[PDB]
Amino acid sequence: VVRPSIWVTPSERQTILNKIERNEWAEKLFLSLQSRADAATSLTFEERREKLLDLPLVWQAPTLVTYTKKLRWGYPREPQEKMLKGIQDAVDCSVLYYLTQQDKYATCAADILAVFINALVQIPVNENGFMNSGWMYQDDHLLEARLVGAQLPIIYDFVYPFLKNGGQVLDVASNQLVDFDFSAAQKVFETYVYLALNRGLLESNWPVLESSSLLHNIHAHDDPQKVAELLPYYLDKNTQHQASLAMIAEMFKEPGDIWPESISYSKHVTSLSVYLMTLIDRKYPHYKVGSLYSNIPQSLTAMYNLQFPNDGYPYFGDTNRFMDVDFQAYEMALQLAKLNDNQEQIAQFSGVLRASIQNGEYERGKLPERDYYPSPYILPLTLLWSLDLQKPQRPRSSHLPHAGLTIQRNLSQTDPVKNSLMTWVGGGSYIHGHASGMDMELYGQGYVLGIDGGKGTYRTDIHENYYRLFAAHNTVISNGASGSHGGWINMGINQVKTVAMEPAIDTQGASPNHSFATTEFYDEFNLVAPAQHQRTMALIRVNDKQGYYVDIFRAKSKASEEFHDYVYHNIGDAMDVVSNGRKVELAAEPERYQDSDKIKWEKHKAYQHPGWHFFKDVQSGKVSNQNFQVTFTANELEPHPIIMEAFIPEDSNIQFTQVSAPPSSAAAKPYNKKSLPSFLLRRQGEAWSNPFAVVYESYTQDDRQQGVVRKVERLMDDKVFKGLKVTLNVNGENLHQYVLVQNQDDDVYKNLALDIDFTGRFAVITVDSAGELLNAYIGKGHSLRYQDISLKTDKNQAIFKRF
Ligand SMILES: [Ca+2]
Ligand SMILES: [Ca+2]
Ligand SMILES: [Fe+3]
Ligand SMILES: [Mg+2]
Ligand SMILES: [Mn+2]
Repeated sequence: VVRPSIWVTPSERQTILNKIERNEWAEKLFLSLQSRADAATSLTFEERREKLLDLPLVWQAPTLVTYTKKLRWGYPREPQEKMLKGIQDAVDCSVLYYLTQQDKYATCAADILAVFINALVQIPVNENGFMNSGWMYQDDHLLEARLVGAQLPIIYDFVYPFLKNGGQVLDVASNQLVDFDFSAAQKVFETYVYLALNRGLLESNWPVLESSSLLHNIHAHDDPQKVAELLPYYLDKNTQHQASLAMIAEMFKEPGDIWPESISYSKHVTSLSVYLMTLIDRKYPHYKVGSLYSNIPQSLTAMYNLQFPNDGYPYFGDTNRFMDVDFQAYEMALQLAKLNDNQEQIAQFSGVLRASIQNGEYERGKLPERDYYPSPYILPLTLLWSLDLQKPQRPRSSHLPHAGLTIQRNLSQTDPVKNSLMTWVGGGSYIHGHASGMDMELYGQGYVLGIDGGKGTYRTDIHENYYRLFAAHNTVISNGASGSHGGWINMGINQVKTVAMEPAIDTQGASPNHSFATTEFYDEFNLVAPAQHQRTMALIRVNDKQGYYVDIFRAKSKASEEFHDYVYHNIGDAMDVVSNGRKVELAAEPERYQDSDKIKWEKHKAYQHPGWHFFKDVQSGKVSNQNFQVTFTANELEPHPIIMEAFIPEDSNIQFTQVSAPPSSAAAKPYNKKSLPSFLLRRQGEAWSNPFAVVYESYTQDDRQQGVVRKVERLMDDKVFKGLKVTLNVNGENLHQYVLVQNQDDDVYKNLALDIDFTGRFAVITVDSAGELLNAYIGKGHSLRYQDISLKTDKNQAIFKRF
């Protein structure tokens, strides 16, 4: 084997040198990396030994500190940071040696490597049979593979030319120059390969986390026949303790799929897989894993298309709202796409990179500081690999199957951050998922306002018995008892399924100002009686600055008695409620939700569904057929207050309750530490023929118009709900939108007073104050008649007409 071979080859060196000559960003990375290498080099022979005595030596060669069971990852912080400083110094110097061929760098790097190799071969491998037993980390191979195993073979691959041609290392014990122990290094590389294949979980992200150690140590074997004999155990052969790439790709079956957890956990699997795939296709041009498994790099775009207009992510499960763009993953996915002749990916990835350089989000010449995070050290590849390069729009609807998730977005032409509309609805069974039911979030005014209830500290009472349960989510609880079962630690719920939607995925709508999606969810694991749930949400844009959401939620239990609760949470520090325009009299009801506290919590096993005993400041009205208007006010996000209005129509036959929910981590700072204003609408009996209905609209209190929605009323056909009448006021003028909503694709609606006929599921009619038809939208339907006008639907059962 000619070396280096793993990250780079000798024949690539001038190409890299030329990129530094011709590109400012590359020279700046080179100079920063060189400044780190230089700090580790030594001027004198005594300083050479000093650097090795900085390592966590145990005193013929010394060993290193071993880790069993001021603390980091659960082990003494102090030796680990000495170790990691050493290892990463050595990688940086070994890259500077490749680039400059100055021996001062090779000697620094190989001295450190020699200390690791000579120490490890004296330490017994842990044969207590525990599946995550390691070597230096007697009880954590997973950690060791990320911190140590992946890095030693790289150093070796860069310093090999120096050592094979008579270079020597400083034997720290004797203070003598001595030959590198190549036989001992082979045994280290053999042992980390064995460990990756015979330690760890097989069905998990663990094999991916272990794959840099596996693939690097395979290629540091001195026999090319053995290298090729071992390579299949990354590419496509599994063991009891290791998934191959081919098996990992089964979790990216369809374009648009991602590693099936929450976004924050899912992102790491894409980062690492893209690195490993690029390594393979750089070195072995015939495998073309970037084509065979192009859904893996595609997960970058899949995640991009989930984002809100303010770059935040849907907060489903144990996740975060904001996560830095993974520019290193884009740099390598762009190289992978070039190697594999994938033009759509070339365009997208270079489009994200170019846009982020243009707007100053990505400083391509800035070398990140070492975080000493537990992941393979690949910082130098910024320079060594990234291509000389000489924003993509998100679709109106997106779907993510594993999370049962559907996005509707309607972007403004002007101030998109403030004025765009976006919702997602979802729910399903996956690791780091919640018993969310069929839940949702609502965007407005630069922020996610209708928010998921957040996450707690793992394994705590409030995390398992509130944050992960239904009452923490914008959904319906049925029979006071909606819950979960099986799957991941009894968190399992059924998938949310799409019934209909328009525009369909990755298409343009019939109408630029209208969309809807109807989804359904079986609340099978209810402690009292299963319930069927169905939800219709629509995004109605009135103009480039104003728009609103319609939320219709049906629930029906398989039982002769039932009740249902509709739950909404919204960021704020103030919440006000009126009914028929007047202040509501709410009575304190501190015990309302306390019966679920009688359920016995068994950690990791049984939970106090639905979690609402954790609400505070509980205050309830009477059963009412009056309307309600809730005003949420957030005073601490922007200089002017940000308002969400919720219009609950008359004849909803609900009891209104206001609560303060536990603080939510999905809320923008400083509200992540503040109580979360919330309401519940309780219906006695079924909630299907006359379902929950709410209209949401946001605005910023400097806004000229404030909100355009002024009234919301039910369209009722003999106790059966058929939609809503929304009264708008736009630049002083009154308009009416009739939002027609039926439960069957062939249902026929006749409203004699309005002179309307509609056959279909979802439509929206817009008329002026005199009743003139301005435009009509059929999202899913056959026929519409308003007065003397009649419309028919094209393909897809949708149409839009202006008059
Ligand atoms: Ca493994
Ligand atoms: Ca519905
Ligand atoms: Fe936000
Ligand atoms: Mg009341
Ligand atoms: Mn949640």
